[PDB]
Amino acid sequence: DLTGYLDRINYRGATDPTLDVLRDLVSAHTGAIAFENLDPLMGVPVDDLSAEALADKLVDRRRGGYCYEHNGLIGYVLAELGYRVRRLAGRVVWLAPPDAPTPAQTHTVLAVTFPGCQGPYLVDVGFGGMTPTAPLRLETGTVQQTALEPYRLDDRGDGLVLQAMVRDEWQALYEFSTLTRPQVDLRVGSWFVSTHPTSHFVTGLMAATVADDARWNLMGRNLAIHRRGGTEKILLEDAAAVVDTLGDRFGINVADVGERGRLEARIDKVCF
Repeated sequence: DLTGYLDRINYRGATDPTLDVLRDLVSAHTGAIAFENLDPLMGVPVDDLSAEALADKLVDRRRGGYCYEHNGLIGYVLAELGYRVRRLAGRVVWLAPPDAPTPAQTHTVLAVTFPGCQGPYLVDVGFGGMTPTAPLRLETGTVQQTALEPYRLDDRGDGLVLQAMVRDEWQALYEFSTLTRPQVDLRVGSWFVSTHPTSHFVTGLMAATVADDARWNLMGRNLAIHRRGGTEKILLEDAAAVVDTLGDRFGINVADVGERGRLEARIDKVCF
């Protein structure tokens, strides 16, 4: 399904398994396919992580997705290109203090290698609003400036913790083990996050995309545009404007979700 995907992320673009191509794929992907949880919000589970089902939705149907869908899809792409891809699981610690309760293992990221690589790279195009938009060296200590925030991995345990400087503060994003996880364990986690009544992807709306050189982040009716020298915040007026924004700014094929009236009613109930 490769050409369809390359067209959808508008990549144009050498295709060898190199570090340059990996950077360009990650920028293109993050620039093109939104993060969104319209499926779980509308009571539709994310239960099929195969290459076909994720391409059908994120490519053919011009929908976005969440972590399992994003890193699912890009993982299959990269493998097809001649990268070696290992799927990893993580726990989200965003904004949480050190004494927070242990979060579920609800995130998935990739450890990626390729011919002539200098060591493994972390690829994560699925952590919505703060997803790194470059592959990162899978090494600790190093401060890694991207097109947006700088990132840094730290040894914690047992595993690693990804941090970024968000506005003016170093923020831990998620902790993860470098142990490969079976596809079945990912499906268990995706089931949880897409169906559990306490899941943040069940109880509210979340969408995120990147431009030059801005993060566009949506939380319910709260739209934030995070640029280099400032953040613009917009309170969307009504469920109708939220859906327009999902289609227009986030590039999501909202018609796929069903009748516009039902999406709106759902967003109004949530959200509103």
